[PDB]
Amino acid sequence: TVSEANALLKWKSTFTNQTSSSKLSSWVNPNTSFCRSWYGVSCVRNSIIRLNLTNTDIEGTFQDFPFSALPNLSYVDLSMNRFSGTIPPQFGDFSKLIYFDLSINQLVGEIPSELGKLSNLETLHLVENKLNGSIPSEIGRLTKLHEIALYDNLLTGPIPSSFGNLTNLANLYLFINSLSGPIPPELGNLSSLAELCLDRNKLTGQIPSSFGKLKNVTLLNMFENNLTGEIPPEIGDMSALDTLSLHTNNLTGSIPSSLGNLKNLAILHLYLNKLTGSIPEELGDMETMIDLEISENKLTGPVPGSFGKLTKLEWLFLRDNHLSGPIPPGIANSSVLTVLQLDTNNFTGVLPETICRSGKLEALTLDDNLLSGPIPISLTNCKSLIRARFKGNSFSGDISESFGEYPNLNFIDLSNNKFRGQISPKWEKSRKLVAFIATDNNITGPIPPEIWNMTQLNQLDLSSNNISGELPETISKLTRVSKLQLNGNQLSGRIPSGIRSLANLEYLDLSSNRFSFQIPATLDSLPRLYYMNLSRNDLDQNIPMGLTKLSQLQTLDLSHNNLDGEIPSQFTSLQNLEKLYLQHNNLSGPIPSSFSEMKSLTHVDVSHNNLEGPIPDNAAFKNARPDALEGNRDLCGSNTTQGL
Ligand SMILES: *[C@@H]1O[C@H](CO[C@@H]2O[C@@H](C)[C@@H](O)[C@@H](O)[C@@H]2O)[C@@H](O[C@@H]2O[C@H](CO)[C@@H](O[C@@H]3O[C@H](CO)[C@@H](O)[C@H](O)[C@@H]3O)[C@H](O)[C@H]2NC(C)=O)[C@H](O)[C@H]1NC(C)=O
Ligand SMILES: *[C@@H]1O[C@H](CO)[C@@H](O[C@@H]2O[C@H](CO)[C@@H](O[C@@H]3O[C@H](CO)[C@@H](O)[C@H](O)[C@@H]3O)[C@H](O)[C@H]2NC(C)=O)[C@H](O)[C@H]1NC(C)=O
Ligand SMILES: *[C@@H]1O[C@H](CO)[C@@H](O[C@@H]2O[C@H](CO)[C@@H](O[C@@H]3O[C@H](CO)[C@@H](O)[C@H](O)[C@@H]3O)[C@H](O)[C@H]2NC(C)=O)[C@H](O)[C@H]1NC(C)=O
Ligand SMILES: *[C@@H]1O[C@H](CO[C@@H]2O[C@@H](C)[C@@H](O)[C@@H](O)[C@@H]2O)[C@@H](O[C@@H]2O[C@H](CO)[C@@H](O)[C@H](O)[C@H]2NC(C)=O)[C@H](O)[C@H]1NC(C)=O
Ligand SMILES: *[C@@H]1O[C@H](CO)[C@@H](O[C@@H]2O[C@H](CO)[C@@H](O)[C@H](O)[C@H]2NC(C)=O)[C@H](O)[C@H]1NC(C)=O
Ligand SMILES: *[C@@H]1O[C@H](CO)[C@@H](O[C@@H]2O[C@H](CO)[C@@H](O)[C@H](O)[C@H]2NC(C)=O)[C@H](O)[C@H]1NC(C)=O
Ligand SMILES: *[C@@H]1O[C@H](CO)[C@@H](O)[C@H](O)[C@H]1NC(C)=O
Ligand SMILES: *[C@@H]1O[C@H](CO)[C@@H](O)[C@H](O)[C@H]1NC(C)=O
Repeated sequence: TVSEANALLKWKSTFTNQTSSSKLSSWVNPNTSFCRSWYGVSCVRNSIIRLNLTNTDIEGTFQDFPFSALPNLSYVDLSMNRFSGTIPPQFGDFSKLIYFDLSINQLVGEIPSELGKLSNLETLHLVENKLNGSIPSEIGRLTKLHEIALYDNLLTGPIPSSFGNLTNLANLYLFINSLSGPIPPELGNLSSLAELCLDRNKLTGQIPSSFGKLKNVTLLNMFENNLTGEIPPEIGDMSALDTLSLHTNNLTGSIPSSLGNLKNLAILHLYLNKLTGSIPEELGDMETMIDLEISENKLTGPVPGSFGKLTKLEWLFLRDNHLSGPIPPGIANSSVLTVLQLDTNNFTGVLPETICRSGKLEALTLDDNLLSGPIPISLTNCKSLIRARFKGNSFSGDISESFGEYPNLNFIDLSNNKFRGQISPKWEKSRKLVAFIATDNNITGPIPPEIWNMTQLNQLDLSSNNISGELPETISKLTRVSKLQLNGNQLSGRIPSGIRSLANLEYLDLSSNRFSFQIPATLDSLPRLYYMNLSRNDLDQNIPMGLTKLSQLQTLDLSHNNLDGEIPSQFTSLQNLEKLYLQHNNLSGPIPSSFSEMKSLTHVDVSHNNLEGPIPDNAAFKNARPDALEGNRDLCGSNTTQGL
C-alpha cells in the first residue's frame, strides 16, 4: 500500500507534458491517503485493486510501470491517453486481473503472448492503437473472456484457431485490421458468441460451414474482406441473426435458400460480390427483413414474386445485376418500402400497379432496363417521391397525364424514353426540384412559362426533343440554373436576352435549333460560363462583342450558322479559351494577329468561311488538318494547307 503508493508515484514522475491542473494532483501523502483520496485508485483491505485513469491526459510509457508492486490489481483502465511504446510482458503477471483496457492510445508493437497468463481476465480492450504482428495464440487460454476488442489496429496474420476454446466469449471485435488467411473453422465452437465482427480486414478463404452452429450470434459483420467461395447454406442455421453483412467481398456461387430460415434477420448486405444464379423464392420468408441489399452482383433470372411476403421491407437494393423477366407486383407491395432501386438490370415488361400503392415510396431507380408501357397510376399520384430515374427505357405515354404533382421531388430523370405530349405546368409545384432531365424523348409543344418560375432549378435538360416556340424573356428567372440544355429541338425566334441574367450558368447548349437573327449583343454577364454551343442554328450577322467578356469560356461552338463579318480582335480577353469552332459561317477578312496572345487554343475550326490572309501563331493552326482550315477565300500568306 504505502509501497504501492510510492511505486505509482515513481511511475507518475516519468509522465511528460503534464499540467498542474492534472487530475493526478491528488497523488499526495502516500503514507496516509492512498486508498481514500487518490484519483483513479481504489482499494480492498488497503491494497489497490482498481486503477481507472481513463482520459486523464497522461503522456508516458509503461516501461517504468510498477508491475511487481501492484499484485492485487484487477481493474486496469488506462484508455484515452497518450501512452506510447509497447505492452510489457509483465502485464500478464496480474494474476487477479479481470478487466484490462489500454484502448485509444498510441501503443506500438505486438501483443505479449504473456496475456494468456491472465486466466481471470473477462474483458480485453486494446482498440484504436498501432499494435502490429499477429494475435497471440495463448489468448485462447482465457476461458472466462466475455468480450475481446482489438479493432482499429495493425494486427496481421490469421485469427488464432485457439479462439474456438473461448467458450464464454460473447463479443469478438477485430475490425479495421490486416488479419489474413482463412477464418478458422473452430470459431463455430463459440456457442456463447453473440456478435462476431471481422469486417474491414484482409481475410481470405471460404466462410466456415461450422458457422451454422453459432446459434446465438445476432450480428455477423464480415464485409470488406477478400473472402471467396460461396455463402454456405449453414449460415441459414444462425437463427439469432438479425444483421448479416458480407458485402464488398469476392464471394461467388448462388445465394443459399436457407437464408429464408433466418426469421429474425432484418438487415442483409450481400452487395459488391460475384454471386450468380437466381434469387431463391425462399428469400421472401425473411419476415423481419427491413434492409435487403444484394446489388452489384451477377444474379440472373426473375425476382421472386414471393417478395410480397416481405411486409417489413423498407430498402431494396438490386441494382447492377442481370435480373430479367417482368417486375412482379410483390416487389413494391410493402407499406413501408421507401427505396426501390432496380436500375442497371434486364427487366422487361411494364411496371406493376403496386409501385407506390402505400404513398410512402421516396426513391425509385429504373435506369438502363428493357421496360416499356405506361407509368402506373399509383406512381402518377406518388406525392412522396423524392428521387426518380427512368433513363434508358421504352416508357410511353402523355407526359402531362402520366405525372401528377410531386411536392417533395428533388431529382427526376426521364432521359432516353418514348414519352409523348407536352410539358405540363405541374412541375412548378415541385418547388424543391433542382434537376429536371428529359433528354431524347418525343416531347412536343412549348416550354410552359411556369418552368422559368422554378428558381430552385439547378440543371434543366430538355434536349433532343421536338419542343417548339420562341423562348420568352422570363427565362431570366432561372437564377440558380447552371446546366441549361435546350439543344436538338425546333425552338425558333431570337435568343432571349434574358439569358444574360443566368449568372450561375456554367454549361449552356442551345445548338441544333431554329434560333435566328443576331446573337444578343448584351450577352456579356455569365462569369461562370465555360461552354456555349450555339451551333447548327439560323443565327446571322456579326459575332457580338459581348461574348468576349465571358472570361471563363473554355469551349465556344458557333459553327453551322450564318454569321458574317470579321472575327473580332477582342477575342484576346478570352485567355482561357481552348476549343473554338466557327466553321460553316460567312465570316470575312483576317484574324487580327492578336490570337498569338491567346494560348490555350488547341482545337480551332474556321473552315468554309470567306476569311482571307495568314493564320496566326498558335498550336491549333499549326496542328490543323485540311478540313479544319479549308474553304476560306485566301488562306495563308503562302497559300498553304499545312504547316507554314
Ligand atoms: C511493429 O511496429 C514496430 C514499431 O514501428 C514504429 O511504429 C509504427 C506505428 C510505424 O510508425 C513504424 O514506422 C515505426 O517504426 C516495429 O519496430 C520498429 O522497427 C523499425 C525498423 O524496422 C525501427 O526503426 C529503426 O530504429 C532503430 C533504433 O534507433 C534505428 O537504428 C534504425 O535506423 C531504424 O530507424 C523502429 O525503431 C522499431 N520501433 C520499435 C521497436 O518500437 C516492428 O518492426 C513492427 N513489426 C512488424 C511490422 O511486424
Ligand atoms: C472507469 O470509470 C469510467 C466512468 O465511470 C467508466 O466509463 C463507463 O463505461 C461504461 C461502459 O459501458 C459506460 O456505460 C454506458 O453508459 C451509457 C450512459 O452513460 C449507457 O447508456 C450505456 O448503456 C453504457 O452502459 C459509462 O457511461 C462510462 N462512464 C463514463 C462517465 O464515461 C469505465 O468503464 C471505468 N473503468 C473501470 C475499469 O473501472
Ligand atoms: C454542339 O452540338 C453539336 C450538335 O448539336 C455537336 O456537333 C456535331 O455532333 C455530331 C454528333 O453526331 C457530329 O457528327 C458526327 O461526327 C463524326 C466525327 O467523326 C462523323 O464521323 C459522323 O459521321 C457525324 O458526322 C459532328 O461532327 C459534330 N460537329 C461538331 C462541329 O462538333 C458539337 O460537337 C457540340 N459541341 C461540342 C463542343 O461538342
Ligand atoms: C455571304 O456574305 C457576303 C458578304 O456580304 C456582307 O454583307 C453585309 C452583311 C456586310 O457584312 C458586308 O460587309 C459584307 O460584304 C454576301 O455578299 C453580299 O450579298 C449582298 C446581297 O444580299 C450584296 O448586296 C452584297 O454586295 C454582297 N457583298 C459582297 C462583298 O459581294 C453573300 O450574299 C453571303 N452569302 C450567303 C450565302 O449568306
Ligand atoms: C494483496 O497482495 C498481498 C501479496 O502481495 C496479499 O498478502 C498476502 O495475504 C495472504 C492472505 O491474506 C497471506 O497468507 C500472505 O502471507 C500475504 N503475503 C504478503 C507478502 O503480504 C494480500 O492479501 C492482498 N490483498 C488483497 C486485498 O488482495
Ligand atoms: C475482389 O473484388 C474486388 C472488387 O472490388 C477486386 O478489386 C478490383 O480488382 C480489379 C483489378 O484486378 C479492379 O477492378 C480494381 O483495381 C479493384 N478494385 C475495385 C474494383 O474497387 C479484387 O481484385 C478481387 N479479388 C480477387 C478476385 O481475388
Ligand atoms: C510535448 O508537447 C509538445 C507540443 O505538442 C511536443 O512538441 C513535444 O514533443 C511533447 N513532448 C515533450 C517531451 O516535450
Ligand atoms: C483447445 O483446447 C483443447 C483442450 O485440450 C486443446 O487440445 C486444443 O489444442 C486447443 N486448441 C488449439 C487450437 O490449441
